[PDB]
Amino acid sequence: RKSRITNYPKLEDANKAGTKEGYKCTLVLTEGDSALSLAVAGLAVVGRDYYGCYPLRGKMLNVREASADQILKNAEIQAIKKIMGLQHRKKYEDTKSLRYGHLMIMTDQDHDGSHIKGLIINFLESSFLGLLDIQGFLLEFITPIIKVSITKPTKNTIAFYNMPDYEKWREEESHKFTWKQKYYKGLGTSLAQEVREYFSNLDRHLKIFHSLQGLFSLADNIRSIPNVLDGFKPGQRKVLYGCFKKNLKSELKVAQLAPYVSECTAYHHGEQSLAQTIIGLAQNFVGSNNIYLLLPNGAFGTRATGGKDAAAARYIYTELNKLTRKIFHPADDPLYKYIQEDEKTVEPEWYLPILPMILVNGAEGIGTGWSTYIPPFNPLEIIKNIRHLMNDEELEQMHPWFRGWTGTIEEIEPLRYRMYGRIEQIGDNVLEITELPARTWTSTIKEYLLLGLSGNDKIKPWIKDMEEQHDDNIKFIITLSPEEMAKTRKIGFYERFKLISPISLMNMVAFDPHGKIKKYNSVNEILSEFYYVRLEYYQKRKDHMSERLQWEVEKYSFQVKFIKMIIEKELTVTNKPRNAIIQELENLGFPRFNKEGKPYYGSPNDEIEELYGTYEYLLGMRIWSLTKERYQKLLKQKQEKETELENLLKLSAKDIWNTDLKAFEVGYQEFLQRDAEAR
Amino acid sequence: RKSRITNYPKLEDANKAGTKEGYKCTLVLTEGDSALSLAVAGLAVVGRDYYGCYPLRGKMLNVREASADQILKNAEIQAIKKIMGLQHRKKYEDTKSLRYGHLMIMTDQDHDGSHIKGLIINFLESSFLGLLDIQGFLLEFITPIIKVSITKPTKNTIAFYNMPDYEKWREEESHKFTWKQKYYKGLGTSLAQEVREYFSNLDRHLKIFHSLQGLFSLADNIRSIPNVLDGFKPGQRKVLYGCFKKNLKSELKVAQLAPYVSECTAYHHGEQSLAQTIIGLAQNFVGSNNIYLLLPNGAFGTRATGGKDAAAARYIYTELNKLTRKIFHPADDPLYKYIQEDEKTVEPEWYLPILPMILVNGAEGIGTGWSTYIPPFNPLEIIKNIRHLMNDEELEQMHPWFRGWTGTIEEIEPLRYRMYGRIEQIGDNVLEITELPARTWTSTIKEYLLLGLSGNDKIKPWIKDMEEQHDDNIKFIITLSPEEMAKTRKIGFYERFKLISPISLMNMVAFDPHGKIKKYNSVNEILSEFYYVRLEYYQKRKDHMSERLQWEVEKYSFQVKFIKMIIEKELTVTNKPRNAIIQELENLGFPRFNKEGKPYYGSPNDEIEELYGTYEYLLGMRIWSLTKERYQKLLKQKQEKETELENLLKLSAKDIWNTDLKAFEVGYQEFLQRDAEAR
Repeated sequence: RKSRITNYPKLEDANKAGTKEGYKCTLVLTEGDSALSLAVAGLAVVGRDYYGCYPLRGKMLNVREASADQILKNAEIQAIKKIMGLQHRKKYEDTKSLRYGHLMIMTDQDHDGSHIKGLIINFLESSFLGLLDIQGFLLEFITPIIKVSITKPTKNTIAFYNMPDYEKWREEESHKFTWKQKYYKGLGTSLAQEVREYFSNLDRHLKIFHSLQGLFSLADNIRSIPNVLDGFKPGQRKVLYGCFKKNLKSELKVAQLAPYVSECTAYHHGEQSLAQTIIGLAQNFVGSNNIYLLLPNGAFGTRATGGKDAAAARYIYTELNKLTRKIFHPADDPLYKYIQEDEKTVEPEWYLPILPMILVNGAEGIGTGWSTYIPPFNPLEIIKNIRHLMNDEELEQMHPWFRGWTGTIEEIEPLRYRMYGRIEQIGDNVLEITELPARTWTSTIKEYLLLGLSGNDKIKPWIKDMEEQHDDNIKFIITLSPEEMAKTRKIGFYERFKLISPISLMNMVAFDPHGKIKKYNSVNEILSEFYYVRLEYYQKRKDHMSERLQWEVEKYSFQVKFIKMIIEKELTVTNKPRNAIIQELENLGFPRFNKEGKPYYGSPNDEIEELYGTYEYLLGMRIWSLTKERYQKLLKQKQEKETELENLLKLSAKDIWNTDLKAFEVGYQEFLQRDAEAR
Repeated sequence: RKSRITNYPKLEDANKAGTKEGYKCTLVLTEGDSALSLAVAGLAVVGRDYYGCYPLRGKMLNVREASADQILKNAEIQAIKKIMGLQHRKKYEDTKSLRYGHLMIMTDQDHDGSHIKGLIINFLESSFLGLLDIQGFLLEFITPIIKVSITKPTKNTIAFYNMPDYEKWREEESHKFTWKQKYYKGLGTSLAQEVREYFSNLDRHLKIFHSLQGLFSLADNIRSIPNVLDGFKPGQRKVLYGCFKKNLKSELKVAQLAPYVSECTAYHHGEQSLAQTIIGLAQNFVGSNNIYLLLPNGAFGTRATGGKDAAAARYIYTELNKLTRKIFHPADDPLYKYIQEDEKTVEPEWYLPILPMILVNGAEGIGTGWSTYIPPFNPLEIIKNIRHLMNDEELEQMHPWFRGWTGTIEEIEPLRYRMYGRIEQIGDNVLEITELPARTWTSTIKEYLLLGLSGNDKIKPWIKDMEEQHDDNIKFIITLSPEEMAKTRKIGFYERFKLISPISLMNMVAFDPHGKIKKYNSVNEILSEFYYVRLEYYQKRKDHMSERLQWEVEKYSFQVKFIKMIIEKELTVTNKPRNAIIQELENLGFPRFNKEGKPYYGSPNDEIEELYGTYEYLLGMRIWSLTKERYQKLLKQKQEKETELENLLKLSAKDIWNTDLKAFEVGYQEFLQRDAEAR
């Protein structure tokens, strides 16, 4: 699929330019005649498959400029655009929609005098500077600072382009070879060799940068609709589970996190997809996550664009939000059903936080046959309500709520709200917009305020002038003609400034506890479903804990019987073989105990492990444990452990749940403080 | 102490140029008028204390050259020499003897067109290119590729000069700040800001590079004369001891090794001094160490110069020579007397290798009142002789010997030899020199062959022509006039080519075993002194080993008594308090045992540790050890350990020594193979 350039006769297009691989192509722009020859020479070495070349010739005499001349510059810019496939990528995106993925400039013969480089960079900077940020989008031919030749271990040469590289090599590798350096300023009038070297080098590098790309009904809906309970979709669950797996207590790049997460969770989608998910989980601008479980340590996206301006995976870092473990309590980990794939086991079918994360953060998604949208709600409300269900009291009603947001929400019909921003009249014909309805991005407004200012076609402009003094808030100051101000009162200030947006609860759908796609009919319907299962699982947690305690109590009990039976001579071990002494133990009823501390009481015959245990807990004890103080202590422990077991059993599932909710409430106060403080 | 420049009117000398700190000064060389103004501007920011400036103006029209003109270049070079203080440092040295420690070039206004840079580098390369290798001796003004501004954590800017630096920062730090980049090509006609930035940056860097400098009778002789026994001087002993301390089984830079060695051995001399010592210990060219204990992994110096051409400490690496531990046997470490300083303990008073290292490698040194020189000898001879002393047979005589060398040695009077290289007449009037007397450096010959070729004053030239085809050997091919060839037969081929050097044993001095400065009167006098002490220490080693075995035998013995006394009911522990049960143990005679395994038999009263021990070896045993199989095993171990002890006691000190010599002989065969193989 070759998009082809027809209007530019002087272009020598790459064979793959404008195709699926166009992003992998470099368009070599040359300045003046000599630059071109050199380009061509470098070109011969690398092939015309991934390299295009277009010349912008000229020069003339002097370095001067006073009488102007831009008919040229304008058109030169046009060429680069058409040729590279610009005006074809949406700002903030990546390189895929372009004819060329790079732009190399060749400036030469005279002083750097790149009337180009300046212009190129300049225009790049005021037109689609988002490109200008991409790794090595912009390239420039430069000659090596030092060349190195190696005689022995093998036979090859190394070209360095700056001291740091040379120096790091000299300190870390030089010693492993016999070599001599060759400071650069040993050339006549032929950069041909050096341009060939540059290209050879560049191609060798890009061949590596670009090698690093890091019926349908069920599959889609699964990956597209969240599971109520934890509010995740498989992709997010894998990240969370992954973070819990390696202990995420200190940051690491999201680009290092993604491969780890994919590895341990056999993710079948782009590593780029995961990194995106990690970023989503960490976003914290007003209108994203009410509680971000992942901490955005870097440019993770900003309110102005809704997070598409997030930086690249290799420059940003995340970590577990300190609060995340107070929501997804570690004590429930052993209760989950970890899905099996090949011979691994991955993330749970679902997690069960102490509060319905699906209502805390909300969710949105479109899959085949099914669609969803649940706005976010105030955690503090969710809790007051979980407590109502707990004390069997009527549930209070919950209305969408956004962290850090300050507009106002109003319910019209149940299941439907209208969300308002804020616009005051600060002076006779000067309006100050101090809030936008949540999820309405700061730019989408500016864009529209700009179209009503410099009224670009469609229909007549209508703003005298607009100013933007955004601090960490939103403050657009609008000034209108006495005639337009009064026209806005007729249509309505909020409606005209697009300061209203609706919130529909008409489509709250998510997989219920047994994989079935359900459409809930109320916040409260969702909260209850969750409450019942969560309550059950708190029982499951209690049981799991009491059982370990039970086994401990059992082990100490038998250690006491044993020592007693020995101390007051009813059991003698002094001599007699192994088998005899272990069988005789089985007969007296003493259980074996494996390494997890699980007791076993049956016949260990046939093929006999860790499946049964041993009497190591008895015979492996020290001689010291037959003495008085030790034995007394042994009894003291048995009793303290029995007491520990009782005490636990005296707590209701709800007692525990609430012990957890409280802990969260504390941490959530801290979380909100820290979150606002950084704003 | 300011050496002052008088003949160069246009020089603006640094206030500290030509002083003790001259090495810390940068002489900014400028090209053309505009370069100078810019230099001056950069100069204003950094001060004239450490920066000098000299202009080489000119330009003219074109880029052409055909009719020549070098009266200029010649003199321009002269200026740089005088000004920098060149012709004043001996090749291979360092920067200390110069007026200026750096040379920065400022090239500007036109195309790089540095008629200078080329010339500068060129002349640097064919005159004292040793300088050209020093870290940042040569500097060049360059403009930043990207500037970065930081708003928040603090407030500062960062200038990057190459992608790698920017990129490493972007990936490792960017995320910790709010910042925006600023691609460079945003300037009018004023590099003034950029030149100020460069200087500011450069000064900031050099202020760090140069901050990193890493009666007398007793002190001197101690640090100057080796101790026979190990053949070291305190400095070398500290390095060896240091290497033994951290386990040197994989390489690390000698610049990382030195600080470690100094730290753990409280070295009171320059870290630069140590690095030198480490290098000396690792050298392996023909004529250095017969056995290098430290492995030279990098340019550690070459035969051609006698090792002064060694690279810098930060680029080379060492490690323990695999054989080193077969010479300095680990089992003797506990027998040494480790000197105490402050509250540490350092290296031994001396080490005691299995063979007199002082004869293997030899030594040389000059201190106050005393002087020394002991050539190297063949390890294989030293051993045959140690064995003679062992079987009480007459010692054979030993003559100096060099590893990898191939000349010939002849004794004239006892205590004096003449060492010959090798020179054959390969054709009628063509001589081929294939060996130089050991310790006669490949360059000192070439230098003298060059003075006899292009007979530079003194007296008439005498070689028709000379060729140098050195592979990993030495091959100077000399061609002489029929008249000169016959004149060389009169003076003697070897004498005329300087192919003879004497080796005097007239001054073999080193500290003897009790610190006294002794002058030995024979190789054999030295070998014997050593033999007697080494033999004693092998006894000491035997004792030390037998004692640990004894204690093991003692411990097992008492464990057996205990279990027996319990199993056949003569001792009961089942109940009774601690104190009672431990005192009753003391009465039965059972010793306590500390953590090193040393038994104690006395009353542990008063202030009672690790000074006495406990009965943990008894009571801490498992209940399992009272059963039959365990007890049987316990007896089996006691017996095997008793047998182990006996067997050891059946070996004479000599038996052990020889078991060690043999191990060495194997490793030394491997060492020689590996050493030649790499040549």
